[PDB]
This record gives sequence, C-alpha cells and structure tokens, in this order.
Amino acid sequence: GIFFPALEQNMMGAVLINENDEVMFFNPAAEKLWGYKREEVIGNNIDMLIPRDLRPAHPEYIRHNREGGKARVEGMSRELQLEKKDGSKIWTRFALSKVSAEGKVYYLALVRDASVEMAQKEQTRQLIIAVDHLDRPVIVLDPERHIVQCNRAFTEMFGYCISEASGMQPDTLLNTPEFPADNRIRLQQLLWKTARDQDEFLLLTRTGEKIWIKASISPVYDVLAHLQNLVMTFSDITEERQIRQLEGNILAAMCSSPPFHEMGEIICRNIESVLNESHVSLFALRNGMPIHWASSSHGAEIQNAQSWSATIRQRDGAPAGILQIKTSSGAETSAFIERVADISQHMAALALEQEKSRQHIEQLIQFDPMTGLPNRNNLHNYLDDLVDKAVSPVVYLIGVDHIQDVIDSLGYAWADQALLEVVNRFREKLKPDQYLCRIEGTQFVLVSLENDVSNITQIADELRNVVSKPIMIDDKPFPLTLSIGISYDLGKNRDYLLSTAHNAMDYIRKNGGNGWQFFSPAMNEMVKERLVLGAALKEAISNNQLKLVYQPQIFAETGELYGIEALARWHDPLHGHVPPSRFIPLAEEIGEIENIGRWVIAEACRQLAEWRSQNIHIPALSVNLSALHFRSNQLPNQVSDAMHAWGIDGHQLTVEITESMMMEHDTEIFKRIQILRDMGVGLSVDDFGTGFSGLSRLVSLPVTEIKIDKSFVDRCLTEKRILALLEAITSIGQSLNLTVVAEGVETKEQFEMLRKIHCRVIQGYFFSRPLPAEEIPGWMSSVLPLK
Amino acid sequence: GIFFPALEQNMMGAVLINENDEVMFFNPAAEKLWGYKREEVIGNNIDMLIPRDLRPAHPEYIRHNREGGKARVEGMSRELQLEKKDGSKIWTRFALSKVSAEGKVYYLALVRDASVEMAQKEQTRQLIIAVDHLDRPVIVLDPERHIVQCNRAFTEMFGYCISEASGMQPDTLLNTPEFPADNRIRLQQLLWKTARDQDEFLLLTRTGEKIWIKASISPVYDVLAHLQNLVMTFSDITEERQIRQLEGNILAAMCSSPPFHEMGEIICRNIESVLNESHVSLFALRNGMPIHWASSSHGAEIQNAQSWSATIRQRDGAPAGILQIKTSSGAETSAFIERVADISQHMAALALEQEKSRIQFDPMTGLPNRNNLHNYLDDLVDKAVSPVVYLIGVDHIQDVIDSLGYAWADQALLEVVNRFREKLKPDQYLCRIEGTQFVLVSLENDVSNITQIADELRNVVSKPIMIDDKPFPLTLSIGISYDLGKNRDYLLSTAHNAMDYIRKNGGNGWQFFSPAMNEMVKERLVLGAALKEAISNNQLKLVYQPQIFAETGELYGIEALARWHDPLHGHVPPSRFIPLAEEIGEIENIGRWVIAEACRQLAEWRSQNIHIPALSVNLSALHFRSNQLPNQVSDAMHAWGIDGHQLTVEITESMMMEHDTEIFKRIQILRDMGVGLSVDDFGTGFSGLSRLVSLPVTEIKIDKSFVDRCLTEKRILALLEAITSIGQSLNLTVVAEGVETKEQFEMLRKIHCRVIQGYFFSRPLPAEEIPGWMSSVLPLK
Ligand code: HEM
Ligand code: HEM
Repeated sequence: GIFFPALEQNMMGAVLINENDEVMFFNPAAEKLWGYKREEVIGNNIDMLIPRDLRPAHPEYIRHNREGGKARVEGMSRELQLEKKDGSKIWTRFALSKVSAEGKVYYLALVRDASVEMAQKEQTRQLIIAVDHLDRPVIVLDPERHIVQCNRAFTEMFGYCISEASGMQPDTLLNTPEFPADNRIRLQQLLWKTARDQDEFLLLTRTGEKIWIKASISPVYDVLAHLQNLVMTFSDITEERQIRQLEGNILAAMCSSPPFHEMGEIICRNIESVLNESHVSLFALRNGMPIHWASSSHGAEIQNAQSWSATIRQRDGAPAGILQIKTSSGAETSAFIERVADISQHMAALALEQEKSRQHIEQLIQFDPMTGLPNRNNLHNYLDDLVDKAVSPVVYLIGVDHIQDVIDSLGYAWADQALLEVVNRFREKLKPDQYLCRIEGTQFVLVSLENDVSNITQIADELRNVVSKPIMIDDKPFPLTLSIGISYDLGKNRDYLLSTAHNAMDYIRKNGGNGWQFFSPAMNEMVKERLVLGAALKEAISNNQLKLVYQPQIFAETGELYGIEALARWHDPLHGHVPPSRFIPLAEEIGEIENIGRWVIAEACRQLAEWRSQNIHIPALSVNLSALHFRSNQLPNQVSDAMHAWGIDGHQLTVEITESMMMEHDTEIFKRIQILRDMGVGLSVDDFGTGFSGLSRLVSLPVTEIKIDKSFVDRCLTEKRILALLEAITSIGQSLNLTVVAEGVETKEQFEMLRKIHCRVIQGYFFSRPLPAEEIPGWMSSVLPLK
Repeated sequence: GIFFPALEQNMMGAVLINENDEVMFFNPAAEKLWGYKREEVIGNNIDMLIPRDLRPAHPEYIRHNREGGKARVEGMSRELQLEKKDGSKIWTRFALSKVSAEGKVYYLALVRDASVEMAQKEQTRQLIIAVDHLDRPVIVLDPERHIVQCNRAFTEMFGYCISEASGMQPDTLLNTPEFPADNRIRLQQLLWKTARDQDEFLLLTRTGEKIWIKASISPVYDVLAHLQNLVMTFSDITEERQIRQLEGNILAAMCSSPPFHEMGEIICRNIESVLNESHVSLFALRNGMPIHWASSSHGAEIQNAQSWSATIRQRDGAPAGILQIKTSSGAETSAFIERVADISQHMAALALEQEKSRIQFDPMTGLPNRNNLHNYLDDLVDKAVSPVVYLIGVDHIQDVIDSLGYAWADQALLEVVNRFREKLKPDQYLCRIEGTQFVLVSLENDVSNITQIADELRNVVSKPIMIDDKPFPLTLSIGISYDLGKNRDYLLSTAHNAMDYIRKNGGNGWQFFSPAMNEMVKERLVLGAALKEAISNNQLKLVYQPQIFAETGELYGIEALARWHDPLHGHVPPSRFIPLAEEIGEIENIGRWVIAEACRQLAEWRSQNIHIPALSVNLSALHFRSNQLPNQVSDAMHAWGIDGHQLTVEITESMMMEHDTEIFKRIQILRDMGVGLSVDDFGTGFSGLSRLVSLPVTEIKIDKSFVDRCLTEKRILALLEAITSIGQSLNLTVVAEGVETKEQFEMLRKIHCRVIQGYFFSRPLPAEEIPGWMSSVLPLK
C-alpha cells in the first residue's frame, strides 16, 4: 500500500487506540517522543502513556469521548505537556481524531514535540510581562494602520483591552472628540505617515475627560525595504506636567526645611493631591527599626486598593526609611505609580538626610550666640567629663530676678543691655579653675572643684556681690538681684546635680531672692553653725574678751632674750579654745579682720607699756601683720595712733610681712611701711622676691629681720640641701647686717644645727611654749639667761 | 491493515510526491485545505498545489534537494502562505520529510492550520517591535534569580545579552566598582526582594564606566498565586542622577544658607560638572531689570557652540532671572541639556525664594563675629593703633563640604579653630568673619614678629585636620595687611585682596599686600640666606674682650662674642643677625660654632702662651636651647685640648627655670663636667637662692643696663652695693660690664666689684693681637 511507507517514515508521532483504549501501533517519531519502544506498549492500555498524575482523570475523558463522544466531536488539536520516558514533562502539540478502523470506535492521536517554540512563547510571556511593566504605553500597527496588538500599559491608559483593540483603526478604537474637527484629519495623516513622526492630539478617554496626548508613529521596514510594522506610542503630557509641578512644589516645601513629621505631612499632602483615592504612610529608620513617621489624614478605607513599596535610602548604605503607597486600582496606570514612586522615594531620601544633618548641626551647636558663654550641651559634656575624672564639682545656679520686670517695663533693648554687663561682671570675678555656662534665659551654671564650706561661702558671696552696684542704663538705676542655688554631693550624676540646683533656685527665688542657699540640709546646718561662730566672734571682738599670748625668743649663743613675739588667741566660754588657723579665715569671711588686727596691736601696746612701768624688761616685741591679712588701708594710722596715744619708742615694736603683699601689685604699701620705718618699726620678711628688683627693694628701706620658716627648719634634718639654703640665708643676713630669726625650733638637735649655721636668734617650743601674758615677768628673770 | 486508514481516513493533511513530483496521495484534509479534488490532483505536478507566484522555482528546489543531498536532512517544519484552488490565500504551518519507495526519492509534506501559530507569530513580532521602539532596558529573572530575558536596550547599554548572559545571576553578570559605598550588598539584596522594589546602583560597561542606573524590580506571580518571574527595569539615571546631585547638593547649600553669590557659584560649578566644557551665566531681576547674579569660571571659546536660555520664574509665574548655557555641539544630548536646564531653573528658583525669605558671637565654634570685629578694629583705630590683620582662608574645604556637607564643614572649621586657639597668644584678637575665613588681629608690627606669627600659624595646621578617620588635608592662605593710619575697611579689603591673589595662585602660603614692605621682606630673606651660606662655609669669627681685676689690674678672663662680615652687606652685628638666626633655624649651629672656635683658639693660645685664664661665652644672649647643653659642650671639650674647667658659660634665670626644667639637670651634668657658670639675676625668691647656692655659679654678671646710670640712680647704686656684698659673702666673683669712665671705675672699686669689663679698658680685639695686648699692657694698675 502507498500508505504503509508514508506512515512508517514520518516525523510526527502517530498512535492508535482501540475502543478499549489499548494501543496497537507506534512509529519512530513516537519513539523520539515519550521514549518507550513499540514492543513495550503494543497491545496494552493507554494508561502508561497517559501521565502518571493524569491517569486518574483520563477515564473521565475516555467516558466523555466514548459514551457521547464529547457531544459528538471526533477530536481536535491543541497543546499538551508530554512526560518523556526520562520523566521530563515536555510541551508538545497533540491532536486527536475518531477513526472507524475495523468498524469499531477507535481513536487516533498525533504528537509533535514543541519544546523550542514553547520556549519562544515563554520568551514572549516574559517580554509581555515586561511590556506591562514598560513605562510608556506602546501599540503596534500593520501597514493598514489598524491596532493589531497592544499591552497592559495601553489597556490601563485607555480602558481598552486587546479583545477591544484588535484589528481596527486606532481612532475608531479611540473615539476622539469632534471639537476641533482637524483632530481626525491630523491623526489620520500621522496614522498613514510612513516615516517616524510625533504630534499632539486631544483624545477623549473611554470613561470621559479630554486628555492631550503626544502621539508618536514610527516605522519598521523589512528585508525587502517595505513597510513591515508601525509603532504608535505615547504616555502623557498632562499628568507629566502635573508631576513636574509637583516635584517643583515639594522641592519648594522641603527647601522650606520644615520639621521631620511636617515634611512627612507635606509629602503626604502632595502625593494625595495627585494620586487621590490612595493612602500614604512613610516609616523612618531609628535604631534600625521602622517607626511610624507620617500618614495622611485621609485614612478612609478604599475598595480594590493595591500597596506599592519603595525604600528611602541615604547617600549610601542601608535603608533610611520605608515609603509605601496604597492606591485604588484604576486611579492611574502602573507606569504612573512607578513614576510618582521614584520621585517620592528619592525626595524622601533627601528629606531624611536633611533631618539627620540638622540633628548633627544641633548637636554641634554647643555654644551661645548672644552672650558667648558655653551652652547647655557644653555644660553637660563638661560635667560628664568631671564625673569620669571622679572629681566632685559644686554646681551653682545663678538666676537673675528683676530682668523679667525689666522686659515688662522697658523691653529687651534694655534687658540684653543689662545682661551684657551682668556677664561681664561674672567674667571679671571669674577664676582660672572655674567653668561658666549659660543654660537658658536668665539662668547661669557655674562650676568649681573647691569642696570646702569656707571656700563655697566665699565664692557664693563674690557671686552675690557681683550685683553690689546697681545696673546703670541712660542714668536710670536697675537694681537686679541674684538667686543662688548650690549643690555638691558625692557620687551623684549631673542630672541629679542640675535638678537639685534648679529646685533650690526656685525655692530661694520664690522666698525673695537676693541670696544664696545650699541643697536642702544636708549641710545648711553646717552653715548655720558657722554663722553662729561668726556672730559670737563679732560679739567677742566688740566686748574685748580675747586673750593675747606671748612667746620669748632668745639669742642662740648667748641665751639672753632678744625679744618676744605675740600671737592672737581666743578662748570661748561656750566653745572653749579655737585656734587662729580657724578663726582668721572666719574673720576674713565675716569681715572682721580689720578689727582683729586693731585689737591685737592695741593689746601689744598695753602689755609693753605696763611692763616698762615695772622695768626695761622687753627689748623688742614682734606682731605678725601678714598672718592677719593686714591690708593696705591699715598700716600707718593703725600703728601710729596707738604708738603715740601711748608711749612706744618705735624700735620696741616690730611688724612682719610675707613679701607677697609686699610686691607692688596695686597697693604700693612701700610708702606706708616707709612711714612705719620712719617712726622706727623694724621690718621682718620671709623672702627676697622676684630677683634683683626684689633684693634692691628689700635693702632700699632696709629691713631688719628675716625669718626662716618652720616649714624649712623642720625638714632641715630631712634635707641637707635645705641646710645649705639656710646657710646662704644667714650668710646674706650677716652680709647686710640683717638679724636672722628661726621659727619652730623644737629640740636640742635643731638647736645645734642652727648654732653651727649662725642663726643669731631662736624662737620655738624648745625654750618656751608661748606662755600666757602674765607669767612673763617671772619666767624672764627665773629662766634667763637660759645659757 | 491499519496502515491504510491511519493515512487515508486521517484528518491530518498529508501529500506525497515521487521523483517526478507527481502527487500519489492527497488526503481529504488536504482537499479541505487547498480546494482541489483527489482525482484531479493525483498524478499531477506539485506546482498545481504550489502557489502560482512561487511555482516556477519549486521544481528547482526539488531538483536541488534530489541532487545535492543537502546533508540528507530527514525533515523540517515552518510556516508559509498557501494558495487555494479558488485563488484565495491562507497561512499554514507545515513540515517536510524525506521518504523512499522502490529505492527512489520521495517527499512527504504534512500541513497544519496555523491559527495559534499565526496569532503568536504576529504577537512575537509586535512585541519585539514595541520593546525595540522603546529604549528602556528590561530583563526577566527566574525564581533562581537568573536572567532569562533581555532586550536591545539592555544589550546596547550593558553590552551583555542572552547569548552570553543567559542563566546567570545578575550580580555576577553586573560588574561593580570596588565597594565605593558598599553597593555590593545593595545589589545582592535587591536581587532578593520578595516584593516590588527599586533602588539605584553604579555599574560598569564592558569597557568599564561608572554609569548610574535605577533598578526597579517587580515580581509577577502565576495564576495559582506563586512567584513566577521577576521583571526588572534599569532606568538610565546617569542624567537623572545628574538631576539628583544638582538638587541634593544645592539643597544642602540652601540649608546652610550661604551668600547669594556663593549659592550662584555652587550652581555654576555643579552645572559645569553636569555639562562638560560648558559655560553658564545667571542673572536675577533686581530693580525691575536683569542684573548679574553669577557665572561659571569657564569663559573660553566653544567650537560649534550652542546657546540655550531660560527665564527663572517664581511660583506666580512672573520672571525672576535669566539662566543661560553655552555647550559644545556633540558633547551633550539635547534632551539632557533641556532636563538640566529646567531642573536648574526650578531648583535655583527655590534657592532665590529662600534668599528672599531670609549675634555678636559664633554659635558653632565660639569666636567673635563681624560686628564684634568691626567694633574691635574701630576701637583700635580711635586709639590710632595700626593693627596687623591676618585674614586666614581655609582652602581645600570643598572636599569636606562635598564629602560630609556644610554641617561637617562646620566640624572641620571647629578643628581648625581648636588647633589655632592652643597657640593663640594674649593680646591677639581672633574672630571669624564668615564661613571659611578668620581674622586674627595683632598689635605688634615689627616685620620679624609678623613673619614669625605667619609661619607659626601656617605650621600649626601642618598636621592634617582629621575628622572621623578621614584626614582631609586643608591648607591655609594668610593675607597680611598693615599700614599706618589706614582704616578698618581698607585693612580688611587689602587683606582680602592679598588672600584672593594667593588663593588663585594656589594657596598654602602667606602674603603681604603692600609691595614696599613686600620687597622689604624679600631683602630680609636675602640676608637670612646669606647668613645661612656663611655659617655653612664657616667663615665667621669671634672677637674677644679681656676683663681685669679691679685691684691688681691683672687679666681675669676673655669674653667671646659672635661676628659676621660680608662683602655685600658689610658689618651685620649679632644684635641684629641672632634673631635672624632664630628665624632661619640655625641658632643651634651658631652656638656650636662659637663654642668650637672658642675652644680651638684656646688651644692655639695654649700652644705658645697658656696663660689665658678663662673664656666666657654668652649663651644667654645667644638664645641657647634646652637639649644642646651637654652634647655640644662635651664634644667640643673632648675634641680640643681644653680642660673644660677653663671656659665658663652664662645663663639667665628665665631660661634657667622656665620652659620646663630638664635644662636644670642638663646644667647639673654640665657642672659635673666642671664648666664654671655665670648668673644674671638668681631671682624667684628663696627657691632661686637655693638653686643659686646649690649649683655653684662662681660669678654674677652685673649688666651694662645697671653699670651705666650707676652714678645717677641711687636705687641702683644701692642694688649694686647689696649684690656686690652678697657675692663677697659667698665665694663668688662679681663682674661689672660696660664700665666707661674713671668715676665709674672709682665707684666700682669702692663697692668692691672684683672683675671689670667694658670700653673703659679695652674695645674688643680680634683673634690675633690679643696676645699683643696681653703681653704689652697687662698690669694696667
Ligand atoms: C502526554 C500524554 C497525554 C496527556 C498529557 C493528555 C492530557 C489530556 C487532557 C488534559 C485532556 C483534556 C482536554 C485536553 O486537554 O485536550 C485530554 C483529552 C483527551 N485525551 Fe489525552 N492525554 C495524553 C495522552 C492521550 C492519548 C495518546 C490519547 C489517545 C487517544 C488520549 C485520549 C484522550 C482523548 C480521546 C481526549 C478527548 C479530547 C477531545 O475529544 O477533545 N490521551 N488529554
Ligand atoms: C503552500 C504550499 C507550499 C509552499 C508555499 C512551498 C514552498 C516551498 C519553498 C519556498 C521551498 C524552498 C525552501 C524554503 O523556502 O525553505 C520549499 C521546499 C521544499 N518543498 Fe515546498 N511548498 C509547498 C508545498 C509542498 C508540498 C506539499 C511538498 C510535498 C513533498 C513540498 C516539497 C518540498 C521539498 C521536497 C522541498 C525541499 C526542501 C529543501 O530542499 O530544503 N512542498 N517549499
């Protein structure tokens, strides 16, 4: 038969199944398909050829095509996935037909492997999903200029599916508005133009409103240089204009640099304004976490809404935030979603970087633009550094009182003018170790490492006196007042210190101000007791209840007495004995040093006079003016008044200075001490001064004595070099005819040392502890010459 | 057999042709296809079925297949347009197979009604056509994140294509720079996002080019809601990032709110970066007419120049300025040019709006501000002070600015000010005028002090200004202005003029404005170099001054003073060139040389007359430094035959116990070597006296300042008496310098000064004739 060779040598797999669905034939094309050999399946049910997972459903097809023939249909051709003997489920073209071989109900199947063309179709699928995700809408036309094929982009842009857009004139599909009439003519011209061209038209949507499109026709020829295809493409000009203006406006608002959440708010406002029927909410990255940053007030739920993602990223690296927008389907094309998303995302990156930059700028702004004092950030840094150093500072909060009333009356033009000299006065009395800051408004924070109560009271008093002179503006007095809250405790944090200071400040201010106060006692009792001491001391000086002690000093080699040096002393009926080392600083603090000096010199004169009444007794008497902080305003009158009201021959009494008060500074005490010298008072010192100028000054008004200090004498045994220093000092003494005194001598050993070093007088316990004022006439004649 | 119905009754169109191309079989499906009858087609030429327009060549194709073999291809399949008997033409798929009967050559053609094939071929066309028409790269990724799709846009913009890129991960396919901003991780995860996402990358072409791209990935799920593919679009954001950089940077500028002109210049520079080899001009509407705002520093001629212009308008649409660009033809695309133009337009409009919208202390570092500087200079002018003004501009800041923005340009300036403060002297008024410019006002005017200050300030910034491990090297331009009687504004203007000159010339340097003193400093540097050469060729000398006891008139010792003579400059005294030595940094060498020569001449004098008692070198007047005492005394004494105990040295108390004190132990070891000392003041109280008597000084040198005026000032007469007495009390020798007259000599012999020196006995004598004087007139009793 002619059919035998044609059927045998064929490239399409042919199979036949009987009415019972059993196979009886195979060909090399079928063997290339599936993989089974002919003999493996000849005369067997089709089931094994059927896919293993499809066999359960195949009997349904068998019944449908055998009991009713699928409503009397012989067969058909379509695509099907074939499982090759290797197990691969390849795609192929199958065909079925009904055949009456042997007069029975047989079925003939044809198969052709279609893997390559299936792959081509898959490539089509990928590119079409891309075309859907292909920003600007595009459509294709045959030379007859009828839309043959389109995309999801054009479908979104003009509400026309491919089923609606197949094979018709582009305008007929896109019913254009009649006004103006030239729209149709121009679009037909561009439609049948064979060269690439672009123009502007005024199309009308499926659903309504006019739009102005920028239509673009372009050609594509073939190998034979004939029109093969055309592309008509466009996306927009109207919403593109909208978004260009949107970006302009959002840039303008962002340039206005509004706060972080307000920036989010403006972004939301504009994004809603354009893509209405949508919700917007941005997340900022803080501590690496997504925090709700902004959200539009239009949070009403909208049916059929799709979320759309975007990542706000800074100049480099990980995300800085998450942008996401939910939009109602059909509001605008997916391409326009992508477009607005890009602009919003990058604009948000700019906004967040702006926020971070302003954060850093504010952090680095730790100073003041008006006064110039370091500001609260610097103060916190400084206190934290002090705590780390483990040094306990004392924080003073100084608050101005009258400045608010000044603002209320005359205004800031006077308030700031007052604060200028307020801070100037602060800085004038500032000290090298101190640290000043301006936390806020009319409040200041002063910091010092001094922890003594006696020093704290002094610093507070200086600060309080800063306003001792009322502020003068245009000859108008302004008596401002200061409320001072101090705090100092061990182990507390800067936060506690500041809070406590502020509370103390408010308490004292509301109490009346013009004053200072410690933390709540705490040590306010330690201050009350010291105030008690001060009041008692003032009363004591007024009543003249003090005691003056006396201390002989004797020549080292003769044993004869050279003189006596006096020392102030105070015995209290209540508190008992209190030393100068404590009540002289207290005298300075309570402003009684002038008085104590007066009294000590007076009593010295009393004793000298009464003793001369008896006999020559005292050759010379010494009183330590330096140890009593004797100021410039005291010397001439305070000495001469007594020296003359009673009878003292000048050379009888002597005074002592520490050479620091002697350096010129601004007192020029030189003249006062010269007057004392003229009266005949001996001059005693402890050092020679800065250099040649110092020595020349010392010799110019020739001083009489030079007093080696106990600090040197006691450590003489420790250090031989100090012995050399003393040798030099005594040698200079002999050179200039200066009497060299030594203080704090204690034992026979130091006495022998000074003997060999030619000290020429000794004062200290080793010969007599300072004996009370009345034993002197007995001790002198009963112990001298203490040879 | 079933072989017959399998074809005869088959609904699949199949035809057979023999060696003569005669149709031997024609199925009813073939009848349905063509329109012929089986009895009419059987035994006839295949051409009858072949389309008439194609029939003539069909026999030729059959003959070629029969004769040439064509590699014995078994079969093939493709589509073609069929022509029916009635004349109607239709499109049909088909396939050919080679069959043989009776040992001859036969051909079998099978036909399919191409409906899905036709539609899908039409589509494939339309789709490739559409994508190609558009010029946006796009690719597709399988679930394994492997590219399985490309387009002409992707291949042209990336070089790669499916032929090479098929089935390979995007990161590997996409070369990237060496972690410039750690974008490797960005690419890696973006290629792993499980939802539609988008960011930006830098990728390098096959040639390698840092081009910027906007990756937007979008997932597409199958019908059953499973991730099927990931379609990604690379938008060419080279231009778009130009837009970005433009805004971002100028927005940052706007936030920093610089001067109007500075904003304009920022715009100029970055727009120029955007448009290569272009020119930019900016005008603004002032007083109702366009007046210059700014312009690009570039002003050279442009070949094939193209001019574009735009009117900057406010929100209301009214004009606000005129921007213009000149670009070289072919350098930039028109689309790019227009985009940069309009973005610049609107952004700069916002900048102008910010300008329209827009206290005696710097709120950032802590220096005064221009108002305070003006007040300070005014308060100096009213007192008639002629302040020397150093206007310091910190150059290379632009790298800091572009790297970390104005917020950190502030940090850089903070570091600059912090480094400057540590050296700022008292009586020096440092303020910050604006941005990157500081004003240091000083009172001292002597040119030597001015130059020293300038050098110190330039040096203190020697070390890089490190910020967050990014040591930006910043440089200093120091304009100097100074002129008697000139006001604050002129001083500032001229200082800025000199600063502008040195900045444009390169910076990292300092410059006077006034040319007279500008050449004066040049001559001063000439003198410095001359002395530098002179010391190196060691042409110097040392004049001596014998000094004698006041009792026997016998020689006590000889001083050694430096000297330098040049044929060009003539005599240049030490009093003048020693500070020049300080400036040039050769004081150490001068000290070395004076020491060496004193020792050598001592040895030479030993070789004939060893009687030379002692030699004294005035280190205090020579500005000796801390670390040179021990070495360059010991070296000289050992090298020469001098005994060390023969020469002494002189040092003042300030240098004795200030500027640290390791100098103290160095003088300890010097005394250990045994060199006698000679002190000036032994000041600073009892501690000073302790040092004095602990390090045997062996002599005290009363200077001319005191020796003179002795007959007049009673206070200094008393000082002299006291100090002579102190020396006599110790075992110290007292020296009186600069005695000039017989009455002064008589007074000094009264106060018992031991050794006298000065012109009253001997003007200094050169290296020779010292022996003549010493041997002729020694006992000048
Ligand atoms: C890889 C092997 C096979 C697969 C994947 C497969 C799959 C299918 C499926 C899913 C259907 C339902 C309708 C359609 O998709 O066309 C069908 C229909 C059918 N199948 Fe199969 N089948 C295979 C093998 C066969 C063979 C070789 C025959 C031989 C007769 C057969 C007999 C039938 C019949 C008679 C129908 C009725 C279809 C109609 O009348 O339109 N099956 N097949
Ligand atoms: C509408 C009907 C047909 C058309 C338009 C057509 C067209 C062509 C053309 C143009 C070629 C040249 C090779 C090529 O273009 O790839 C060709 C090849 C060939 N055709 Fe056809 N043909 C038709 C029907 C048939 C039929 C029914 C047969 C029966 C055997 C046949 C046998 C052949 C053979 C043997 C070749 C040689 C292939 C080769 O050498 O590569 N043609 N055909």
